[PDB]
Amino acid sequence: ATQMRLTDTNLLEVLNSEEYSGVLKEFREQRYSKKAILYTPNTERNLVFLVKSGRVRVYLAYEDKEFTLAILEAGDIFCTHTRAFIQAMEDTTILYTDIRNFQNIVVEFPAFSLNMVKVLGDLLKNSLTIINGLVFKDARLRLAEFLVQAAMDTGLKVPQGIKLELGLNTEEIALMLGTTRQTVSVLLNDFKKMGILERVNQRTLLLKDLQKLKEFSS
Amino acid sequence: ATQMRLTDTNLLEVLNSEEYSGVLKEFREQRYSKKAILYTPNTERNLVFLVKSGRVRVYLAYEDKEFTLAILEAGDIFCTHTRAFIQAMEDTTILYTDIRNFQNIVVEFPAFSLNMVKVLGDLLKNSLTIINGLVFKDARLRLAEFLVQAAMDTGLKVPQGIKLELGLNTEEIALMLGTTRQTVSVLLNDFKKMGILERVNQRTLLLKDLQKLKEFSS
Ligand code: HEM
Ligand code: HEM
Repeated sequence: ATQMRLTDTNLLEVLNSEEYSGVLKEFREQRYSKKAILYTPNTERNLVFLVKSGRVRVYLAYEDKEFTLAILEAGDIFCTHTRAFIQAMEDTTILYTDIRNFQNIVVEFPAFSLNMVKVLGDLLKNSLTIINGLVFKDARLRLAEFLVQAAMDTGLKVPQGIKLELGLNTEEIALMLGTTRQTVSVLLNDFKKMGILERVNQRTLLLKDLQKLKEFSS
Repeated sequence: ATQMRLTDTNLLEVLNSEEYSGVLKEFREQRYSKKAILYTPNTERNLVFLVKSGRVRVYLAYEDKEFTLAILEAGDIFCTHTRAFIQAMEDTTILYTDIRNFQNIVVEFPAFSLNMVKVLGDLLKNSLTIINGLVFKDARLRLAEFLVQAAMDTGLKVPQGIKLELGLNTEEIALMLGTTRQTVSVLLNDFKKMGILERVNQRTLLLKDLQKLKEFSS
């Protein structure tokens, strides 16, 4: 149950119905091994593709860092006409078609725009997090370090993850880290939206993805 | 006008058609005065709305500055469950419904998701430009001031713009501005994406919006 979805049925199931038979015809199949770069930004051949199996990372690449924009799973649509790089996170099979062909089927077969909405919403979600993370780069680093440090020092193992009884509210965390209550508030909300953590009570957080948070502390 | 569109017809027009009977009455109307804040990030009520008339700015707000993500115009869909502020740029009338009602609408009436794709694409395009702008803040400013100077020195008026001769290729410009070749190209392509210019080759640019470019030199 990927949270950006507007429908409960996977697009691959829909495409393999007989009401959608003939749309499949216009797609070709390509395989990619783990870590293979599928596409560099704005490729010469404008393609719309569908992930058939595996996981694909859509990302902005710079010299010293990369920002993940989205992770495409089975049934997710994307294209080659963005400023993003596209990499296979695991052994991957895609189905692809020329853009001129997809123009027709997106207006005719409703299930496609529904998935695009889900994928573009996810990309925008991660983009806003990235922008917040750049505006508050230093505060974010300090907060993530504070939390990972607390997790290792006093974190408690629970079935959902690591419970952090910080004994500090957001105001007090901001004081500890030399930022504002408002900034820590934005950043914690962002960590929640990333599925990194949940709020247990005023002074307690549940760290559900420590390993991921360890990437923001570097 | 936006090139993100997958249709030529306005959602407000489609909402008047027979096939869409009953949909309109699922929305209520609210008027907003010029400069009024419609919604703060993630308001108590989770709503989907359509701009009936006026123009609405979607933006990120920090204590120092704001980043505009999109201008929504008549016929555009947005929601109240994002981390952005939403402000009326002029006297505005919106049509709003609870998200739980919109769930049924978006699945059965295809025009809504097509408009969402256009809107989300425009927000994402603006978002990626913002990200690049933050990562390369210094280099961006120095490039903009170079291009404004080059316009003053070499600029020849042509229909729809100003032809610039830089006298330098991308590597040489990079050396001059104390940056990498890769950063110059990325920022030049972003200026293209913003409608500021076209790249004829490494040495020649067509400037379509000098005024907007002077905003990056400030
Ligand atoms: C019907 C087929 C499609 C058409 C005709 C189309 C057309 C376009 C056009 C003309 C642009 C540039 C608009 C501008 O100048 O602002 C664009 C950008 C973009 N499109 Fe598509 N597109 C299609 C399918 C898709 C799909 C399947 C996706 C992925 C879900 C997608 C995602 C994007 C994104 C993220 C951008 C902005 C890229 C950037 O700023 O680097 N599009 N599209
Ligand atoms: C019935 C229709 C809708 C449903 C079921 C829905 C559902 C959701 C859910 C569950 C999330 C949070 C995803 C997560 O947990 O990561 C979300 C986020 C988001 N949605 Fe929607 N939504 C709908 C309509 C819309 C509309 C109309 C728009 C605007 C065109 C939109 C744009 C966004 C954006 C930009 C986010 C990310 C917000 C942020 O990160 O600040 N959604 N949606």
